[PDB]
Amino acid sequence: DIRGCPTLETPLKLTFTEDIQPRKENYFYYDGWRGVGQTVNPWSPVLDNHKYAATEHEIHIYVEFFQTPSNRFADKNGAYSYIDANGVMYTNGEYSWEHVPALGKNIYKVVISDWNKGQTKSIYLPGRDFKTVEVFHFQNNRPQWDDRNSYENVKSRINNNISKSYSKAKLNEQLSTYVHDDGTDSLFLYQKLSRASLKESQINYYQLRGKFNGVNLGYWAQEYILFGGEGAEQLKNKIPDMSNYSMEDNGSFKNALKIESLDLRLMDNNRMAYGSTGTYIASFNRTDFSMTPENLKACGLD
Amino acid sequence: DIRGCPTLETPLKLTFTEDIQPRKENYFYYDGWRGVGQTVNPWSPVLDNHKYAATEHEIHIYVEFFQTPSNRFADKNGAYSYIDANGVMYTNGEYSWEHVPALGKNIYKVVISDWNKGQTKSIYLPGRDFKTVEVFHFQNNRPQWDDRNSYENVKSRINNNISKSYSKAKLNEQLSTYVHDDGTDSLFLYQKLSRASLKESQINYYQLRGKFNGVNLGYWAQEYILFGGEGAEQLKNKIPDMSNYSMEDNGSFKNALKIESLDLRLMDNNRMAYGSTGTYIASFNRTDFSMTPENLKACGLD
Repeated sequence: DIRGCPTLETPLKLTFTEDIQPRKENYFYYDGWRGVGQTVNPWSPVLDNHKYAATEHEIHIYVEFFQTPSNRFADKNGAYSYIDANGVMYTNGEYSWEHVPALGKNIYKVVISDWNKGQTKSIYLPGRDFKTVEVFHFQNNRPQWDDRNSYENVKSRINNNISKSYSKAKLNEQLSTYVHDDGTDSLFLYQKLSRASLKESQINYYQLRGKFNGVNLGYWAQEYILFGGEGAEQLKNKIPDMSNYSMEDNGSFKNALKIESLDLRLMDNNRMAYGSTGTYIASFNRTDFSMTPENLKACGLD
Repeated sequence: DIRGCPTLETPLKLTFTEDIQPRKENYFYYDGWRGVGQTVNPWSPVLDNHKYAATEHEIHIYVEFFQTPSNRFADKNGAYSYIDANGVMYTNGEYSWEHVPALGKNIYKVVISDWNKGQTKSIYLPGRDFKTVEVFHFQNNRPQWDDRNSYENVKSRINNNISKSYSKAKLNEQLSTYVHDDGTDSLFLYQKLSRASLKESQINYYQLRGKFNGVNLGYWAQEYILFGGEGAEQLKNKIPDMSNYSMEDNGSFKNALKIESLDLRLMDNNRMAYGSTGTYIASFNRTDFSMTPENLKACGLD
């Protein structure tokens, strides 16, 4: 018996942070979140920006457990939840979970909305002993937006339609002004956390990065989320020159009990193709509980 | 093995809330926290108020454990703490604990300051398995204020000097204007939580209520914290007519694991002695985690 270690009962947080600083090009400022603007402080959009740019962003989280969620009590602000006899989940504070039995037994859904400039969105998972967590990141003013609640249609686009890779030749193309739409999905990011087993000591993650709303000024600005995953923030103000750019991230967090939170940060990066194509980073990192070497060792987390 | 119940590892919160609404008397408004004012919205003090009234309030908490605090990790915002080899406690966020070995082994101190109108102060205890928690509530512009860090002198006043009871005849006395000071202590409230045993399932509490700064306008307004303890809020706008008024509160919270937070609220009550003496309530209540009857029973907390 060793007391005081983090356990599967200890809550795990998910954070989502908007951190896109607008990029000057000569002239106007590009910003994947709100389009293109003529001035920066304060923000002032180009003439026809409203036709193209997003004004709303949403995070939909689907959690699947191996069994009924095990926690037996709820707190004031939502760090702890429980389910009743019928499988309805009770959570207090800003967020509540919808039981979605149609998708499967032990699956729950939350929608975080009003995600604006500079904001960090935070939510506790109703259990650390999950099987799967899927996150959909949706942006406004795109044709799939009205249909964002269809889990199946979104998954279909993820599996069958969204590019897993972009060539350098593609990133260097100029879409002609005369094309009216650029084809970018409302879905701009998909995250999947998975654990192979109930008492499993690691968390696997996957991401499928997409694009932010394109804006057609007198040409076409297209906005690719070109890099992501752990430590991707260290690549800010760098675009390595290679022939293909992967839109997928893959990795594993060992010693997951040591993790306080899994953090997504969306940030700006250099522009390519003379300002015609923007690049962005979707970094996904862990912040750990602070622990001494001797407590790490004692809790088997070194 | 039953999973999902609240344990001694689950953090326990302490809350402190200022909720004194000023009372009109004909005319000016009395407010135990900031004195006497000529107008209310916004606040505007009487001529000589600064001579008498508090402008600062502080909460000093001393926690004693049965053994070294058992938690082995620290989080971002301070819900969890740990100690190192030398007994220094590590906590992140707004508050940190000072190790005070001079007072005893396993004793820690925190000072919460800047406690202003309407504010709730919240802090997690570094352990639920404590032996003792003592709270000192200090107010400004009183002669014991400079000495508020002397644990021993404060305890001496608590044991030897602060009245445990006030008579009705006393509450109905008018101190003459010609007396310059009313004698009220900087210490206006003392709380003691105690547990008789490491794995003990209840929390005992005690309070010694005092007075808020008196103000001498053309007479003497004196400010007694006349009621307190659990459910004392239900006595708002009531002063029961009896011959003595106890300044002590005593009670017990059974099933302490069910408690999310122990809540102190300071509130105004009717004035006595034709407005010369104010009364206030220091209610001390539990807010529980929400739990179904069937989870209460399963966790042995019904």
